Amino acid sequence: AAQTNAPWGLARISSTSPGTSTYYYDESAGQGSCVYVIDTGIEASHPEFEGRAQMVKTYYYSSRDGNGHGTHCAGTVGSRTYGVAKKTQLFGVKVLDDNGSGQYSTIIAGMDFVASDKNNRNCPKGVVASLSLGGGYSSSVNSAAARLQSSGVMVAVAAGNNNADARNYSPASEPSVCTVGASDRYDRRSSFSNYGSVLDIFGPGTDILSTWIGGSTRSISGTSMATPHVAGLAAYLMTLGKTTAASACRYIADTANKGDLSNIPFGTVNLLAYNNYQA
Ligand SMILES: [Ca+2]
Ligand SMILES: [Ca+2]
Repeated sequence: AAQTNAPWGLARISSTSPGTSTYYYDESAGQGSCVYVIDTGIEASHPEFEGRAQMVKTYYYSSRDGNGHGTHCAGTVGSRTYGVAKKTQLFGVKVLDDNGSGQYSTIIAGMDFVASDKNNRNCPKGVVASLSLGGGYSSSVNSAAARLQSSGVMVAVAAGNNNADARNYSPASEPSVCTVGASDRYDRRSSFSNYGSVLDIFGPGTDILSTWIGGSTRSISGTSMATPHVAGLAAYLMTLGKTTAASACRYIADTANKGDLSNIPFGTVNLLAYNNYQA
């Protein structure tokens, strides 16, 4: 399958080189995988989800995404037009309020929820969790992300938007999950992207077009936007049987575009998520 005039990020993850416009992907497109988007929620009604998205848990008064962040992330994972894994099943877990903020306890609860809830779902190709969120280092938040990973969920988490070492941010600093830095369309590290040794992989993070609340779309920047590319790429590659939840992060790093990024500090991986698709 080839999506012409795709969002630059989708084109980037299916190309060895920047500046392409077509997203090339196996037509399986993450069919049979599940991705939990642990965020502000998902406007499941958005036509771009094609009925493949549903809210499964909220920790606030409504399951409704009143922010747009979660819908944007979910769109990058598996919307028809803006998603890496265009046939994956999306599950919204609303751990962030409609201002996009969430208590650590709530975020931990959402990770514990996914670890259990996946046992109730039909995800024959495996389960991914996209955590486009974070704050200061928390051993309990890292431990929660480690548990979700250990339960057999491919956990992708944002490195963070601090232009600092991800070691001081959670769950970014949890070694066992897939910590995702952001790149721009010119193969630069995104100016805001966290770095450091704990980063596993970069994904497109700057000026990422995706779904938004009210059935709309918008372009926003963040390691929050890079994370769902990797989460979507994990769902995609697990559907193809190329990797498992336990090994997807390592597989994505092993199969990444190596050395394509600029402004990569010494000790940070120079690896950009890449689907290695050959028609
Ligand atoms: Ca290259
Ligand atoms: Ca890691």
